[PDB]
Amino acid sequence: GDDLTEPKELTDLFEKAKKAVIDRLHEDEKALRARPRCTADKLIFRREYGSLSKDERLAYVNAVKCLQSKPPRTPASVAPGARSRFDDFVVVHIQQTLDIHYSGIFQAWHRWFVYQYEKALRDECGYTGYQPYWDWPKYASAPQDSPLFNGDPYSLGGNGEYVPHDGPVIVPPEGNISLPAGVGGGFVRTGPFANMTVNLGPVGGLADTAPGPQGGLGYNPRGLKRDLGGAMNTRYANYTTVLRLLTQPDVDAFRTVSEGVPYTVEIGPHNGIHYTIGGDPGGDLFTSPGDPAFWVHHAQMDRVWATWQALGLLPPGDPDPARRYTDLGKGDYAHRTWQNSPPSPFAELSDVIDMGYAAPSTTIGAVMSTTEGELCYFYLE
Ligand SMILES: *[C@@H]1O[C@H](CO)[C@@H](O[C@@H]2O[C@H](CO)[C@@H](O)[C@H](O)[C@H]2NC(C)=O)[C@H](O)[C@H]1NC(C)=O
Ligand SMILES: *[C@@H]1O[C@H](CO)[C@@H](O)[C@H](O)[C@H]1NC(C)=O
Ligand SMILES: *[C@@H]1O[C@H](CO)[C@@H](O)[C@H](O)[C@H]1NC(C)=O
Ligand SMILES: [Cu+2]
Ligand SMILES: [Cu+2]
Repeated sequence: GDDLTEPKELTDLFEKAKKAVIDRLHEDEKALRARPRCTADKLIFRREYGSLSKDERLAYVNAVKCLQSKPPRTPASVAPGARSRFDDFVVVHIQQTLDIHYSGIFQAWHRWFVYQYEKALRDECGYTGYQPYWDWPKYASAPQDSPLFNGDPYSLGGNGEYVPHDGPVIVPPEGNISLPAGVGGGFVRTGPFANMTVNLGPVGGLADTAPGPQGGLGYNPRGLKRDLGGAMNTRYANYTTVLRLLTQPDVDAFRTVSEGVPYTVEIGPHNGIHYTIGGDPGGDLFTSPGDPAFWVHHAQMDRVWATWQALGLLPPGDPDPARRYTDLGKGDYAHRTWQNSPPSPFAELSDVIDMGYAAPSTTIGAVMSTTEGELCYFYLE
């Protein structure tokens, strides 16, 4: 209804944000030349998956397949199940999952993760485009019918086949929250990732999968499963969710909407979309990058963060327009530990983003702006 229709208020926020980025890049380029790594000349825009041509979609799909057929950098002793460069990215996410969620590094870490995946597609696999994004609210009633997941030759593969199952149950550790099922739950049998082989994980057990060998870093080849449906997507990632997210006053409020409140009914669009993918390995937070769907999800997470950061450049807008480019927050998610359990120092801009064997490491500070450091991109509506 309301929540499944794109309000003009939201369309305007994306437009104001892109204009702020372009105006600021013009000025910054001139200031630097007067005495430049990113310019409005060099700026690329990541695109909405369904906006790409069939050829552009096919180029993306084939680059991903290429990365799944390139030999790994991860030593066999570190991850016996890593067979490919694609698996190298799964390995580092598995290794660091307990540190890089509900922590100060989460957004910066995942931004650089997506950038390094995109870079490997381009530099190692000859991809000529950029990482597309999953516009969550655009297909919320039926993501399995979208160009991302319709099972056509330009998709990332279809839904898992229907298998009767209950939605996931969140059990608070030392009341229970039952979430709605999608309309899949079995093996993906359509599109380019029909019968895709998943090598690593799961780290957790899933409904139909035992925890994988060597804590999910061993070799466990098995079919891709998904449980796409509108129930989780609609409930947790609609146009009202995105408008609420972009209108938050600071990073701690932003991330409370985005990442939810653990062991409550409000899981946020980040976990909402993870559960929307569901299946195997999407149901396992550790191994979630083992589904190509992960990357269009995290490109959207990055897009909403980068948009929100740019909205800070407007007149009040933040008094210090640099604030959203420097502020890692002061709340429960702003520390070097998951929800600050156990209590740990605040995340700092000087903190290392460790990409393990997958890719070069950097600092949080180096990735706070999509048009600074090595980064020169934004997003197109
Ligand atoms: C769109 O997303 C928002 C969450 O981002 C949903 O909001 C909540 O809905 C229930 C309504 O029954 C309330 O009890 C909660 O207080 C609301 N949560 C928040 C965080 O506002 C909204 O329901 C979603 N729309 C649809 C159609 O599911
Ligand atoms: C919560 O769910 C778990 C497993 O899903 C179950 O074993 C446990 O008993 C449940 N607790 C209650 C009070 O329902
Ligand atoms: C996928 O695997 C099934 C079950 O092994 C097989 O029968 C089917 O032909 C395969 N489909 C594709 C598109 O490869
Ligand atoms: Cu993650
Ligand atoms: Cu994630």
